Amino acid sequence: HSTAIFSDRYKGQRVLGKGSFGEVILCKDKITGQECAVKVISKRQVKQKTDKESLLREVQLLKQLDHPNIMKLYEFFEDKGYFYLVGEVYTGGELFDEIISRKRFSEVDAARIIRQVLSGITYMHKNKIVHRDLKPENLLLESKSKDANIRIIDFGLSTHFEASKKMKDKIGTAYYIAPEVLHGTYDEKCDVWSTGVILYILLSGCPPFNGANEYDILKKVEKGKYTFELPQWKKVSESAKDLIRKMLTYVPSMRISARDALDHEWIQTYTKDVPSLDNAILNIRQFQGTQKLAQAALLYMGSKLTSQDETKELTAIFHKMDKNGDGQLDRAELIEGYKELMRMKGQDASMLDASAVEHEVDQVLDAVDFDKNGYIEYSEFVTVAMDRKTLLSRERLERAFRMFDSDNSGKISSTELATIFGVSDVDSETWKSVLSEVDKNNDGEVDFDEFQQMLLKLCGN
Ligand SMILES: CC(C)(O)Cn1nc(-c2ccc3nc(OC4CC4)ccc3c2)c2c(N)ncnc21
Repeated sequence: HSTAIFSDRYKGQRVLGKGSFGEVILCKDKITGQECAVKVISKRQVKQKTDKESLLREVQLLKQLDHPNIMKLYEFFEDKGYFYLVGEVYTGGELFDEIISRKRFSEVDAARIIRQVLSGITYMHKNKIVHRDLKPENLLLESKSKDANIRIIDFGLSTHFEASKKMKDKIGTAYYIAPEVLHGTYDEKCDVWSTGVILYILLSGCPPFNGANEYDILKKVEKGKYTFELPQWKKVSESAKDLIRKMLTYVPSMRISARDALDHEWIQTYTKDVPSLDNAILNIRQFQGTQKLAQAALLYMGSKLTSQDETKELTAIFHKMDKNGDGQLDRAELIEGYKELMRMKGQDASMLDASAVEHEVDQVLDAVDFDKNGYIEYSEFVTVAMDRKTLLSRERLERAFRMFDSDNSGKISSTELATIFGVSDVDSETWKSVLSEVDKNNDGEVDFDEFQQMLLKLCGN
């Protein structure tokens, strides 16, 4: 029997997004039609921490585990360059994106969410699997239904793969990490700490450990001190504060277990009178919008650098291929050159096999406006393959800007820039410098186009 090839069984439909350790692609079984979400981990870009057999055994165990609040794993594939982890697709998106879209949110809603998280974590810990990187974006809703169950993603991965050091991969990690993880000695209790921070945020909309940039946040976490002095804590039950305290207990051996947290009075009472936590929802909407804009700004700048890189690479490849020196290539040649560009850049999970490349080239060749067959001008192909991506990138940045601009003022204040660039970990003096060069009127605010220009100048343009 043959070692099984991922693309012999699955075809890619669309990219779902970048997650921790790699892109996730919506795929479909070629025989049965079953849709699945495939996390593809690039061996070049993600180092392993364990030996192959340690990884294999963990995969085999994960395939046997089943819990309603844990992502289901079906299959695992490995080739020369990649690991392919095939799991169930969930369509309800990230929890915090659902929450900001409601008018009411109470401790009852929070308790129901936390109970699910604790139930998942408890099961995973019984089986000796630790998350380590638990955060709001690892909490997916199963479907778009109002009542939908939460599915936790990424259990087991941090044990086997090294985290990215790149800030586009790191936004938001610092708030949630347990202090003991920072110093190196940690166990499954780190996941209770993370859950405690999530709960604190659900009930007030502010992180318990906060600060102006990543390192400032880590400094607060490492000291471990936090308060309930914010006004919005006055609407909150004492039993919720007690559970939080126990979850954010500094010494792990004295911190409550996941299982014990399920039996806590707060969970028992509030999942079995209650105002809406309106101020919390407001603060969550603002926190989420700020996080998503910082992320969008990082992705935009990274996409601009990737485009400078790939544009020149792709031109050199076609120039080499163009044996007539006449600037003309056929479809097969554009395909082979676009393939060679993948034979190095292992960024594009969605170009999974030759068929997906064929399709993408054809979108551009269709897109070559009007079509002459045989003599494609490769310089114009490069422009449109890359302008497509550039246009897409600009539109994604803009969506995030608009969502952040909740008053529809059209502008972001310099106070708000400071918050965004802090979260993006862009140097204060450096963005102020680029703001001076763009804002020569001391308006102390920027419109979208001005913001986009600042980003271009912060990535060498
Ligand atoms: C935006 C996104 C990156 O969270 C997208 N995303 N990420 C995942 C996701 C997340 C993690 C996944 N982990 C897997 O295996 C690891 C061994 C456990 C396998 C598939 C995984 C998929 C996901 C999903 N399943 N359904 C829907 N959206 C999903």
